[PDB]
Amino acid sequence: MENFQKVEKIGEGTYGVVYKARNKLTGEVVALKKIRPSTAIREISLLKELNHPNIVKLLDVIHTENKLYLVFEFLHQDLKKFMDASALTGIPLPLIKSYLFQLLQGLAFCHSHRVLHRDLKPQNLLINTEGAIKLADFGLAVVTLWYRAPEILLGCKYYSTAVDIWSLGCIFAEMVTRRALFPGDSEIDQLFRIFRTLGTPDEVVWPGVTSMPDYKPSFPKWARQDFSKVVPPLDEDGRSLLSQMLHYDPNKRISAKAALAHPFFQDVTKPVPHLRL
Ligand SMILES: COc1ccc(C(=O)c2sc(Nc3ccc(S(N)(=O)=O)cc3)nc2N)cc1
Repeated sequence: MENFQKVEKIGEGTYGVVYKARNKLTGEVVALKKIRPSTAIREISLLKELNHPNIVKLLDVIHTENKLYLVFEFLHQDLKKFMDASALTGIPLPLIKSYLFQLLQGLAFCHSHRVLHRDLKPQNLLINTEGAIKLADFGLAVVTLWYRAPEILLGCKYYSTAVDIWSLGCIFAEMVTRRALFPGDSEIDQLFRIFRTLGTPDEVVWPGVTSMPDYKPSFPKWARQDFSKVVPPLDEDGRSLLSQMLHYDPNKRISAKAALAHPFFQDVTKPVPHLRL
């Protein structure tokens, strides 16, 4: 826009490009998403009133010249970069726990307001120097499939808040192990990597699963792998919480509110991360 001076391109989505920009008038530094539907913009305009310390603030929405611009408060680094920067040593557990706890608070908040994110991934989890982490780039009603809930992969038409809990569980596992939990390269490979680790779901653990749009009786039948092998460095409270975030049945999957009460968070604190900007 004319009112903004692009500083640098900082990312892209399957619908828009995000720039670090400076308000030529106020000088405020922001994240500006450019997108090339009044019902959607109404859904967007609503996100503006979503104020929570763990949700990136949407400052303005401008529809002009066949372009939709979303102006957000700017954070200095995303979790993917932080994880890559911390790959040799690993993010300390207290910080992992703090981040998970904060993201659950953000989700408990949007979910109580009937807002789903739908596409959580390290690249849209933003951190600052003060130890906070916030949910960014909410999704509206080469793409990464690594954090996709099984019900989405199986063709469910209606998503529930449980899809965000699944994504956050995959991210939690990744911070702990320093390796993506389910790194699929195709929808079926994604689905099958999930099955190989958690076991091929059936009617016992997931009532209705065999009646899902994309379920095939011909899916291979893999046995559930021992959880202690999945995220070895994680203590039992962490593994217990993770298993509840990764339940196959959306209705059995733990809620963000309930997860916040899990014993894993008994000793949660808010450490300062070492950020190289
Ligand atoms: C995938 O699509 C997205 C669309 C929009 C947003 C968004 O709201 C952002 S991105 C941002 N700053 C930032 C992001 C990454 C880095 S990095 N890579 O660590 O050097 C540094 C700064 N601040 C806000 N508020 C995030 C993702």
